[PDB]
Amino acid sequence: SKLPKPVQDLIKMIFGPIDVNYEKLKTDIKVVDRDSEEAEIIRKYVKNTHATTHNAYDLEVIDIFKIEREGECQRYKPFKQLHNRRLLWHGSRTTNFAGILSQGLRIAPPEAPVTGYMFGKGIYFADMVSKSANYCHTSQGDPIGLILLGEVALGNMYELKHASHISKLPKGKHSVKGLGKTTPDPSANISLDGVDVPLGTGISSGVNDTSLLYNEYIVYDIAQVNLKYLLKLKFNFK
Ligand SMILES: NC(=O)c1cccc([C@@H]2O[C@H](COP(=O)(O)OP(=O)(O)OC[C@H]3O[C@@H](n4cnc5c(N)ncnc54)[C@H](O)[C@@H]3O)[C@@H](O)[C@H]2O)c1
Ligand SMILES: Nc1ncnc2c1ncn2[C@@H]1O[C@H](COP(=O)(O)OP(=O)(O)OC[C@H]2O[C@@H](O)[C@H](O)[C@@H]2O)[C@@H](O)[C@H]1O
Repeated sequence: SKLPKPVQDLIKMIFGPIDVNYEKLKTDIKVVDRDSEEAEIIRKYVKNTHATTHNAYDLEVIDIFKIEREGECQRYKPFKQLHNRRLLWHGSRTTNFAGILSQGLRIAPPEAPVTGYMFGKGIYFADMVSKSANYCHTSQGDPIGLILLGEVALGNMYELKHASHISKLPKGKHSVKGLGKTTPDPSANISLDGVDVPLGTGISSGVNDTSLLYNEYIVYDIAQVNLKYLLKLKFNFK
């Protein structure tokens, strides 16, 4: 394999031939350097947004991966122009990343239960690492988890305080944002490339009348997601 050792781990991690399996992902997986601009931001994002609720463990960033799904740059071209784009977390089970890298992040299928969603069927993201990380489903005897950072064309956010069984958006709206109580400090954000990164520490949002602890982000068109990084986390339980 003409690949770094960290990558080959990632290959075996998902599946279960290496280079045959790498093509099946249809994704260019480069390892980001630990002493770089990206890494110093990405690992700071993970440090700051580790929330007070989710103290059952502390995180440790093992390997970062710059990812580039095939054809995803061209599919995202319309939404590239749209304003308000954030780099947001999306945790998932390690089993699923085979399908995700190959087919992208997709909407939950027509059959799946519609009762068990906050803001209808869409694609969920968080500005807190600890909220998304929960959906890696790492256990004591399986404490290594994969988490996505994605460029998400939010656009005009329909900012709600309480779950709503949405189908169609208001006109002009492109995303839905669930307003949470505790938020990454807005005035401590930075811009990596043409993207907002909400890497502030957790503070009160000033939003009184909402049920959500943390913010969440939903998009209903699968072309509004551009995957950027695919971290490898270590859950250090207490
Ligand atoms: N999971 C999060 O990062 C997350 C972020 C913020 C907030 C939340 C909160 O969790 C609630 C549930 O969200 P859940 O992640 O289960 O998403 P849901 O829509 O129910 O389930 C679909 C799953 O299918 C995965 N997938 C997508 N494409 C593919 C593919 N090609 N191959 C294989 N798997 C694929 C996708 O990643 C997700 O795990 C939600 O209501 C919300 O309150 C989660
Ligand atoms: N009225 C609601 N309808 C549907 N889903 C809801 C509702 N209120 C909350 N949820 C969902 O429950 C979760 C709560 O979101 P946050 O307030 O940000 O809290 P979270 O970070 O997810 O941690 C609390 C979560 O873990 C457990 O304690 C508990 O099961 C709870 O869902 C999210 O998945 C959110 O979409």
